Amino acid sequence: ALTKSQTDRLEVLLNPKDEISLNSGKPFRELESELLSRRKKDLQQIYAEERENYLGKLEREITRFFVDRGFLEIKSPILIPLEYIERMGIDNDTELSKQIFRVDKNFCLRPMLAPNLYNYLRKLDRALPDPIKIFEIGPCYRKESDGKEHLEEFTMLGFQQMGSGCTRENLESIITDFLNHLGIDFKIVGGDTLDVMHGDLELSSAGVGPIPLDREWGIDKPWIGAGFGLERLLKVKHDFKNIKRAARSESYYNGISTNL
Amino acid sequence: ALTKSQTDRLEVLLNPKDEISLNSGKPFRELESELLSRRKKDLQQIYAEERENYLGKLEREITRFFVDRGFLEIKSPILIPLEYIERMGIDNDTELSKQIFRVDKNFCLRPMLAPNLYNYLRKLDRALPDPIKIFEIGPCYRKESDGKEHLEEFTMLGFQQMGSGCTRENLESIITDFLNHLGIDFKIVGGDTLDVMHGDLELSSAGVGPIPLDREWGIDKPWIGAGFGLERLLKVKHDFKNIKRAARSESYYNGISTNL
Ligand SMILES: Nc1ncnc2c1ncn2[C@@H]1O[C@H](COP(=O)(O)OP(=O)(O)NP(=O)(O)O)[C@@H](O)[C@H]1O
Ligand SMILES: Nc1ncnc2c1ncn2[C@@H]1O[C@H](COP(=O)(O)OP(=O)(O)NP(=O)(O)O)[C@@H](O)[C@H]1O
Ligand SMILES: N[C@H](Cc1csc2ccccc12)C(=O)O
Ligand SMILES: N[C@H](Cc1csc2ccccc12)C(=O)O
Ligand SMILES: [Mg+2]
Ligand SMILES: [Mg+2]
Ligand SMILES: [Mg+2]
Ligand SMILES: [Mg+2]
Repeated sequence: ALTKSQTDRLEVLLNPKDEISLNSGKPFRELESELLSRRKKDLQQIYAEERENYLGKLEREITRFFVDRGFLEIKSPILIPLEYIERMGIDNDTELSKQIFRVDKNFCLRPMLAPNLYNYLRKLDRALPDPIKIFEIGPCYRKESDGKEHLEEFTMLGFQQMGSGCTRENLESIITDFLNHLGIDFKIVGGDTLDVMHGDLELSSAGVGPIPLDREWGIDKPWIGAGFGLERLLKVKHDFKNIKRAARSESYYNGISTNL
Repeated sequence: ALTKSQTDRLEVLLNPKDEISLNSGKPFRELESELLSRRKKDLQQIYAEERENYLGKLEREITRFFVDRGFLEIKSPILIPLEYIERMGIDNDTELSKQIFRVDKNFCLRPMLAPNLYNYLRKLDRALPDPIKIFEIGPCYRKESDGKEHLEEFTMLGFQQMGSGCTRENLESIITDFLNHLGIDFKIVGGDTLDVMHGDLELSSAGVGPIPLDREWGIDKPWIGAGFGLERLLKVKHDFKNIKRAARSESYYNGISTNL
């Protein structure tokens, strides 16, 4: 009989592709030594042969996809004015107001990319030809209850197109090409809203404008856009049972435990 | 006579390669219209032809340099335990303690990469062959007085090697190959410390261990490493007069004003 604590320890060391039954007769000590050897070899193979981090590599692959498709790569501030949250319509009744990491008196860690993308669309509308296509990838922050699908520090991809061609059909085509390119199974389920699901897991929320909120941001053109969590994409792709395996972490490297 | 406010406005629109004398007889209104046209064309050319952000592209170029050189790419948390700052020896007498962005009661936005790199070196020492070579690129945060060389939100490259080959000569060779690869002029000036200078601007501080601090982090092997600011590298490379031109920003895109 393995104790529940010895099983938690072995499950840290287990990778989805492992073919080992934790319930078989071998003693903890031996099963731990086997898995430690495997995970050490896994890290050695990464270090010898490719050396790229899953989250960095995914960001670079997504970047090439969107640049190639005519979207401008944005890198905007992560620490943003608290006033942006209110101007997004996030009042006390909405659940997100309680999820904000505040910094100082007038700043917060951004929980979303939409504010900065709105500001860029408005400013670039002055210099760039129709349609304006932009995207950003980077850290976002939300206070969350413990969950196998939520991190407090995560990474989001946001893209938005404004002007002509901003139809639901074009939006679904971008999403569909994107996820088939990455090899991620999905279903699209549906101010017009749209969620991109993998089973019960939300990969993305997507939107079609105009919506009344646009006016506060100086936007008055149709638009389409979506936001995706990179760690959720990694979790699906690598079949991780807990999203912590995909996070920025000192505890996991490319889903391999670092506590060996 | 241009007013000092009209000159500030024109200097936002001026790019280093511009050949225009702000002091010549043409009226503000005309000089503004010329520069607006130029900056709009500049943005249009980026959008038509490459579409990559300076900071993202630099991060990807640095990543390839270090991966190719045998360094493992790390992506570790940006929001870190406040206890890491104290354990770095950052007490009240040191100036950095006053520079920390605190979050909640027990967390902060990291002002440096050294804590997470120490933790990774210690853990990986258990699985990887000697020498252990790692690097990370990502956001760091410090409270700063207004300066043409300091941002409160910046991006740092940190690399560290532990075990054999950890000589000052090897460290200077990495730095030298790196900056000659990027095309950035520098001088190295020098527990052994080393600063990499561009004129009066510090591009990097570098170090050779062991040092007594290592013991608190579970490290007991020689090491070499360095930290570089990406926005400072961009500032030098593109001859920006103020580092805000290179930052994560809503006010500049690849050093071009977005307020057109
Ligand atoms: N805490 C989180 N951890 C990881 N990914 C997240 C988190 N919050 C949001 N995301 C991702 O970001 C995308 C866009 O954000 P958003 O639509 O606001 O999320 P959401 O509606 O709060 N999803 P959920 O909390 O799972 O019901 C989501 O579809 C996820 O893929
Ligand atoms: N506020 C900042 N804005 C931009 N880059 C920075 C900032 N602080 C540090 N860096 C960069 O990060 C590198 C390593 O950090 P560190 O050696 O701690 O900086 P530092 O000693 O405080 N430099 P300085 O404040 O200019 O005297 C520096 O050499 C810079 O290239
Ligand atoms: N639910 C949204 C996801 C998103 C990011 S950019 C963007 C542009 C259009 C639609 C959605 C988004 C959010 O919370 O940001
Ligand atoms: N002054 C240092 C720069 C740095 C980052 S990683 C690293 C590893 C070795 C030496 C320096 C560094 C700091 O403040 O972090
Ligand atoms: Mg949520
Ligand atoms: Mg949603
Ligand atoms: Mg300083
Ligand atoms: Mg220094």
